[PDB]
Amino acid sequence: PKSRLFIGNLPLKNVSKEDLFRIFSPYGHIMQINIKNAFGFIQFDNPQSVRDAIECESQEMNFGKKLILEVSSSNAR
RNA sequence: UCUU
Repeated sequence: PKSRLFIGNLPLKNVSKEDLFRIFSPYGHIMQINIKNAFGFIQFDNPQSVRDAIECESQEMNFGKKLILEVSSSNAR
């Protein structure tokens, strides 16, 4: 299957493939990283694992917006 | 929060 993962404007402090790697890598069947120097994208296999990784890593306490991750479950390439 |  196919899925893509969008990062919010948090990593506007310089960023590397390794920032999105630390976020998501031990999830799903994987595909590729498309890091961009303002905020990156990921494109991975298994969208349900990408969505389970959002609620794992982007988990939030009542202290405002500290993490922003969003799935686009486009099963198309 | 949808792509130097």
